[PDB]
Amino acid sequence: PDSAPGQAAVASAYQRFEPRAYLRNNYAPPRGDLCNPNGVGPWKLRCLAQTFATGEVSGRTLIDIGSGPTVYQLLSACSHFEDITMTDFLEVNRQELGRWLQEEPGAFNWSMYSQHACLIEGKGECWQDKERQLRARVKRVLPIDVHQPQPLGAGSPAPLPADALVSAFCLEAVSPDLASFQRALDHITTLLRPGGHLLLIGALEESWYLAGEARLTVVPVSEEEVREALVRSGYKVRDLRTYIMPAHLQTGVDDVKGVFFAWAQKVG
Amino acid sequence: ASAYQRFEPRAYLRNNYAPPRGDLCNPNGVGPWKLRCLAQTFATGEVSGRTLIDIGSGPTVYQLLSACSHFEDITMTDFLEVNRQELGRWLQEEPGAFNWSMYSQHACLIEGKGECWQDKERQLRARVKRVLPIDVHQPQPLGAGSPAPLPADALVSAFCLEAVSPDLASFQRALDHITTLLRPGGHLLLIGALEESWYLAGEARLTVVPVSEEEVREALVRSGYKVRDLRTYIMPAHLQTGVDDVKGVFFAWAQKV
Ligand SMILES: Nc1ncnc2c1ncn2[C@@H]1O[C@H](CSCC[C@H](N)C(=O)O)[C@@H](O)[C@H]1O
Ligand SMILES: Nc1ncnc2c1ncn2[C@@H]1O[C@H](CSCC[C@H](N)C(=O)O)[C@@H](O)[C@H]1O
Ligand SMILES: Clc1ccc2[nH]cnc2c1
Ligand SMILES: Clc1ccc2[nH]cnc2c1
Repeated sequence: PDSAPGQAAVASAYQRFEPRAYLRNNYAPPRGDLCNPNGVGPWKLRCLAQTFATGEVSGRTLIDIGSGPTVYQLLSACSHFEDITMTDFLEVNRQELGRWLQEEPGAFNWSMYSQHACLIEGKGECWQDKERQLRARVKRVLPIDVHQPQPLGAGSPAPLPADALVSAFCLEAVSPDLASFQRALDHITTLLRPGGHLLLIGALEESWYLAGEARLTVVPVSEEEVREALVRSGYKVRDLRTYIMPAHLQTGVDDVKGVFFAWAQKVG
Repeated sequence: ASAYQRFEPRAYLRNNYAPPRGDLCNPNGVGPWKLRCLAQTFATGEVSGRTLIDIGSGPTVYQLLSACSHFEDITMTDFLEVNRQELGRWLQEEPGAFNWSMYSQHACLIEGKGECWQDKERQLRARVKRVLPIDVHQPQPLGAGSPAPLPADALVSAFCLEAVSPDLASFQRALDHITTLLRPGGHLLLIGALEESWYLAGEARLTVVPVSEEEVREALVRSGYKVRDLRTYIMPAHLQTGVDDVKGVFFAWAQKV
């Protein structure tokens, strides 16, 4: 009935979130081994690329929701949108992205990811061009709280409404339970134009994951629960696919059983 | 021969395989053209077999990137000790090895089989069995009883012959010599400079025989080849860099009759 406590537990916990430990855990090998095609890294990139390759998802503006310190989620996207907004709750994540944007050395190195995207998009693009294009198309990096009814604040910088939304491993990772999840989904939906698209990626049946000192709580959701929430928010589900986590990628960083990918189109 | 004694491998790599000639991002550059020729040729599935030899490899490996998934036993060669050492460093992942990874990535891009560049390099490294001395001026260019499995099912050679040959006839004999290493029905992929006469490798100033496409064709024919394919890349102004006077590059696919 009342959300404050749960939300406050969530904000408290993320106060200990360590971005480098998160990157190492989920984006360095073995999870970051893009050489095995049966691995989660290549499956993620594939979903994005295949989705954008339909040409059916385009426009001027895009908002990435809960970017964290990662950019892979925008590699295939950046060729289809002039204007990209990145976002995160945590300043320390916003700074991490700042470092990649300034092309500093001390930044996380996404080049294997960039190269792989270029590889599977099959336009023969070099990875440096791809990266240079993402850095150009990222127009701002903003604070976000998906629990607020206006997740970006009032009269925010972001072009509203966006033609498309991307969100990866955010909603379920910051929502104490399924009702919270649903509301978060409902809040971000106010940012998308009617007829626009949402690409949603996340963890299935996950209850915790590590990010350094911080052990964080996740609402474990199923595919059927994700579909239902999407429908319940005013979306037509165009695609919902599931990746089952192989034992060898279950590393003790979380209890994730699998990953879901959703392409949904806002009805209107 | 004495001219090749002053030959600095890093200065050659830097002059030809680093920017601008080594920027693989523009598809109109000489780098991408070369890899495209190699890749396209192997993708035909007609250049196949068990053993292959690369003639005058110098300190470079790119010429085998697409090849290496078609031949389980690979032999690399060069006249100079220093080049053989520079190859060693990259094969053995040693310190101060040249970084070929942009080229690996591009072969993977071009071949379009969704391969990661690390697997490509791994396979190449595994399939190169030996790096041997060679002198194409010799009738048996490899010497008497070489470690190399002869005759080979195929041959590669890039920028070697025209660059070790004073004139057309010295060039034609060199071709005749290496052609003896190639099993009849075998395949030659030959790449070289068009109408070039000199190029620099650090302190070394090397002499080259200026050859034309028609000259290259006639030579392969006279050596006993059926020219399956012969293409030319004209050298753009922006890639004419003071390190030589190459006018174009040629790629030849030939098959010993
Ligand atoms: N109340 C809130 N509203 C929106 N984002 C939040 C939030 N609380 C935490 N986050 C962000 O949720 C992210 C989960 S990590 C996901 C990182 C990136 N999307 C990738 O795909 O891996 C963290 O960056 C965290 O800071
Ligand atoms: N008499 C000879 N017989 C065989 N190779 C020779 C030779 N004299 C010089 N070479 C080698 O010919 C090479 C020319 S340059 C290296 C070409 C390399 N394959 C690439 O594609 O760039 C040098 O490595 C040089 O040392
Ligand atoms: Cl397997 C996997 C991949 C990425 C993730 N981000 C958060 N949890 C994850 C789990
Ligand atoms: Cl443009 C170019 C590329 C490779 C070469 N090797 C010898 N001369 C060259 C010239």
